[PDB]
Amino acid sequence: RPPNIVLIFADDLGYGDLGCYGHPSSTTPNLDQLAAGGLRFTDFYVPVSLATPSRAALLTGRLPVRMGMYPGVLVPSSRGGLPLEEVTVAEVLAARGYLTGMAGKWHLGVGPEGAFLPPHQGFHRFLGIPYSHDQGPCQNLTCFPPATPCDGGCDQGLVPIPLLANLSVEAQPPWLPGLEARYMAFAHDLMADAQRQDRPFFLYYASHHTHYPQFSGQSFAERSGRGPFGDSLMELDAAVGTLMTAIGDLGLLEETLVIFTADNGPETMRMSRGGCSGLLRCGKGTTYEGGVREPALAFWPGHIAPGVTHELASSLDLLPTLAALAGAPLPNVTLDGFDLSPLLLGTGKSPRQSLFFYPSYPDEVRGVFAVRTGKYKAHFFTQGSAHSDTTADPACHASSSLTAHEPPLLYDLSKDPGENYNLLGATPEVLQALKQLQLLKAQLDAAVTFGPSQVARGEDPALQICCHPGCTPRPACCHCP
Amino acid sequence: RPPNIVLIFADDLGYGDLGCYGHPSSTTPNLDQLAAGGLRFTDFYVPVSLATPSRAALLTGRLPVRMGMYPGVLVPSSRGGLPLEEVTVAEVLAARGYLTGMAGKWHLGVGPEGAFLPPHQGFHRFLGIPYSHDQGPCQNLTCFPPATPCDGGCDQGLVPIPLLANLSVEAQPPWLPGLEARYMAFAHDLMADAQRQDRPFFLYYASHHTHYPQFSGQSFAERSGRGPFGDSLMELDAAVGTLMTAIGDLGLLEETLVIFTADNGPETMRMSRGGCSGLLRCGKGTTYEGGVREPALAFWPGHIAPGVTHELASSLDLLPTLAALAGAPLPNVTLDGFDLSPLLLGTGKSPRQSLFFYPSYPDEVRGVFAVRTGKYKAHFFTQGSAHSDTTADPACHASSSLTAHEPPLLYDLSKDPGENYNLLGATPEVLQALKQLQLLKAQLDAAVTFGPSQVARGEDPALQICCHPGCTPRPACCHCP
Ligand SMILES: *[C@H]1O[C@H](CO)[C@@H](O[C@H]2O[C@H](CO)[C@@H](O)[C@H](O)[C@H]2NC(C)=O)[C@H](O)[C@H]1NC(C)=O
Ligand SMILES: *[C@H]1O[C@H](CO)[C@@H](O[C@H]2O[C@H](CO)[C@@H](O)[C@H](O)[C@H]2NC(C)=O)[C@H](O)[C@H]1NC(C)=O
Ligand SMILES: O=[N+]([O-])c1ccc(O)c(OS(=O)(=O)O)c1
Ligand SMILES: O=[N+]([O-])c1ccc(O)c(OS(=O)(=O)O)c1
Ligand SMILES: [Mg+2]
Ligand SMILES: [Mg+2]
Repeated sequence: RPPNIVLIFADDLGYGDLGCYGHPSSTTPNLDQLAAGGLRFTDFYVPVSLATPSRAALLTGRLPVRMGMYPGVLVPSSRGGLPLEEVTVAEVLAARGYLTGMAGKWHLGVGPEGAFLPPHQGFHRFLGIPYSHDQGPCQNLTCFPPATPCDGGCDQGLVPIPLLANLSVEAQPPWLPGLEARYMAFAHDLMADAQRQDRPFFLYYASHHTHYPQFSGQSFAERSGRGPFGDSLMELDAAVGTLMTAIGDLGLLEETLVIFTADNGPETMRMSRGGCSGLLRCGKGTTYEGGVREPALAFWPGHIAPGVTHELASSLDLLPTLAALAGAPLPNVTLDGFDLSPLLLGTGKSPRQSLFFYPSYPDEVRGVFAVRTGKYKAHFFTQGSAHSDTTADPACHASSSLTAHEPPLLYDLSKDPGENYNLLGATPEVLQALKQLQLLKAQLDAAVTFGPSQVARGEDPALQICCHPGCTPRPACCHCP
Repeated sequence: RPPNIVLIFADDLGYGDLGCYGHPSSTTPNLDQLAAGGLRFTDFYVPVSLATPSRAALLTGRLPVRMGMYPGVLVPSSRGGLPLEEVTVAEVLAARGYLTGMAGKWHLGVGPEGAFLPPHQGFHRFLGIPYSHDQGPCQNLTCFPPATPCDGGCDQGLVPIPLLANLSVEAQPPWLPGLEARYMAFAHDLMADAQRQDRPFFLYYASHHTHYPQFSGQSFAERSGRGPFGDSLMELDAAVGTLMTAIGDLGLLEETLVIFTADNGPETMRMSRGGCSGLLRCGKGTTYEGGVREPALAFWPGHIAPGVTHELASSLDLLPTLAALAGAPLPNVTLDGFDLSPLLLGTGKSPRQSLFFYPSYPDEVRGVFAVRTGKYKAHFFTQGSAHSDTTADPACHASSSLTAHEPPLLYDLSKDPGENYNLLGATPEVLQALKQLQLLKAQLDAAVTFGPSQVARGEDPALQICCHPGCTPRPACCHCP
């Protein structure tokens, strides 16, 4: 009975990048087709605009400060990881009998002997890279075949990026023009195996598109008419078209819920090789709408009727909604999301009225940076980020430093989604929205205690995955293409 | 045989305002439905981002400097107007037997005894206001029923806005909450009368939405969830839904070509009561993409198949395309547009490769400000405008004065439609695009001679339309509600 679930999570992709979200040149026909027969959200959100914290929140339904996933993101030498006691969505569904799989980016920790890798967090199967694909040297990697090298080099002084099958290194580094196809093959097998055993499957496809450095297989190199960023988005979109074909071919259309979102807004510091937040302001690394408001699509023919909703939804609501849909029980922990099955099924409204946004570097003295309630969003603190530099808006740059606002900056996102016109720069609707927003911020700051930072437990170069264990010299001996 | 034609032209509406162009809160379901069964253009343009010059170019297929429609816009006391010797599209179709009508904004001149009004330029029927609805006092007008007054007062010291039936004043001023409906009634009658006489009709519906001051009838007041700007856009959209119903009811679906565009980009100086250029830069009054790149839809079931094109098209191409479609002959004048029927019918590509943009205040020493060819756009001069003030981009403000660029600022609009990354800030594709762009600018500047300015022929307060001719005191005695 429980539907099969496929969760596609893109990387560094903005609200204005899909064709269906208005981009003038992107090529995304499969995603456009899913929107046209599915529910397109205009107001869906992640609570923190960086990969690690966002990935933690999506898999646990909890604000990332609760389990220490701050500040910044994890790196290959990190000792820390998402604690093994947090219950992931994967555990929740596995315990109700789903065959569960993950392909692609994890970024939730590696640890001493791979203790934090996915196999330990509820996934039966895993094929991917344990952190972003740019966290290792890439000046010699090919990003576009036959031999266009990746641009800029990526991180130096580290082992090459490992492609892992469960806990074993399959390739180091992998060939980027074919990674995707490896991931579609793995998915195809997970589906079939599950059909075979009469069991519901759960696929978590964390794609590398459209994170720097851009890359694609040869059918897309130079065919999107938006350069490398388009080519990489176009391959992502073709991958979605492949999952939907596989779902067709096994007669699983009406029994599969397919969700598409992305972890955080665009990295505009990659300029024309990064994504686009459309009308929204700034991008990745900030708490402006461009960093935390993502594209989101839900498709389940015969269950979700085609349309557009404006209701509030978050990545935080994913665990509890999917649990409900699977008749799986909720962990016995404080959860920060809700079940949105009534909104999906068209029988109710979203129960979500408020959203809370933390910065990349949060702290317990300042607490939440911004809050949305209804149509009103207040910013109590503002800051730009080097991930959102290079555009003409000075508030997005790294040089717009941390600034306190009291009274907060207050926007009406139904008329001013661009966040340009501070409404306190008076009215009774406004004044009542102000008092609610301040009381929600002070209630959340007083009730959440920050879990001890995983990121500050430090780095140890010995934790890098090495294809040729014990080899020498480290790290360049670690490699098995 | 010739199809019936309905040209809907909106006012001050941006590229990111329709739901189908990505806006998160606008409500435009009829327009979204026309896009879903029609051709949606991602790269359609007007050559000048102000009402008068844009309206002239659309009706004549000629760059507005050729017939003197600069600088700025005409005002109620203007002696000048679009010369009576220019051939409009309306003349062209009337001569092939179309019954032709216009409802709404004209802004192409009034003149001594209404010499420039529409009845003299090929329209058989006319119901509307001869210039924008804000060109007269509005501190006492109702914008939203039952008694919400228009905001800010509009222009002072002038006669109230006249609603005209051909050359006679029907109301002065008209009641804004019902103007629209008057215009749908007139349209409905034009259609029916033409069906009756077995003749093809041509309707030019120049709506007042979404120009300041915003207004709507009671079914839309406060129902769009985007405030007054949404309410006004929502009424516009409901009007489109009414024309399409009338077309249904007379069995004229497959025989009517329906086109939707807008004259110029958004007036962001009205802030949350003005429109949104989406990812594009700046708006009304500039030569950035946000001022000149508009939404555009073409719908003709059984002739135009549903889709999205990225080909180049301009408002300038409208006369010659519609002539071709009607088997009407072209005037014997130099035209600056082309026939895009092959692109509409799906048998050819657009023949347009280049676009030329003039500023609101052009001059023969500086010539064209920007040129697009292929995917490359060069700006030879840049300037902000008080119509595009109040956003965070400093290049859009009135204080960014006229600046020459040599080498020009050069953008790749397929990867950088936001116009952020100057490519000369080297490569052979770039260098060849540069040499083409400079040669196109110098060829057009050398070949176009500016027609003598109509706007500088001056003003005469005696040219104001007065409901009670000879009354006194002028202008406040002029009024007949
Ligand atoms: C590593 O781990 C999983 C689980 O052990 C491997 O398991 C699957 O492999 C085969 C099917 O592909 C079968 O031998 C097993 O039944 C199957 N196990 C389960 C629980 O499904 C898997 O191949 C490896 N991970 C992947 C796909 O890389
Ligand atoms: C004013 O001018 C036109 C043309 O004279 C008027 O003409 C139309 O009015 C009636 C139908 O609505 C008929 O009496 C005429 O046949 C018809 N003329 C043509 C050529 O169609 C019209 O009513 C006035 N304009 C409008 C609609 O306001
Ligand atoms: O924030 N960072 O320091 C950072 C570093 C490397 C990434 O590759 C990255 O992108 S992220 O992993 O998607 O957040 C972010
Ligand atoms: O540019 N102007 O000076 C101007 C004046 C009044 C308008 O109402 C206006 O808007 S316009 O008529 O759409 O261009 C523009
Ligand atoms: Mg990311
Ligand atoms: Mg206008």
